[PDB]
Amino acid sequence: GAKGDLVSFRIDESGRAACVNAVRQKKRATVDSIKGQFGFLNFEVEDGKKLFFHMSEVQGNTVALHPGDTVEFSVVTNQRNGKSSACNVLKIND
Repeated sequence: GAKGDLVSFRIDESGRAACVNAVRQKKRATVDSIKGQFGFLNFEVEDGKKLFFHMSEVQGNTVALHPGDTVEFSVVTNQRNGKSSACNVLKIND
């Protein structure tokens, strides 16, 4: 079976600037809602555009990230559509 073991060497929540999707633009907010494989954070980018993310950007397991929980993400603006998305979603405790 697959063991989802971790290594105490490199994690994103440690402030990984060396690798990142958005230009040092890791934002932190709370999950507003989650729909199937997609989540939304309480971060309105434009006119009330709720920040969306896919469960693939989620921390490890798709069932490990819950709505109403604090998360860390990276807000990358779609230069094509104008909206943004959360990439590299980490579980945050508060």
